[PDB]
Amino acid sequence: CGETCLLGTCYTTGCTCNKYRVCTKDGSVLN
Repeated sequence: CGETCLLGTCYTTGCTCNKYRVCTKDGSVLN
């Protein structure tokens, strides 16, 4: 879930915003 929280937060479910302002589901960017 290598999406970015450009809007502020991930719109994808289960994806969290990591310090790099990037969504992480499990921890892998390739998700």
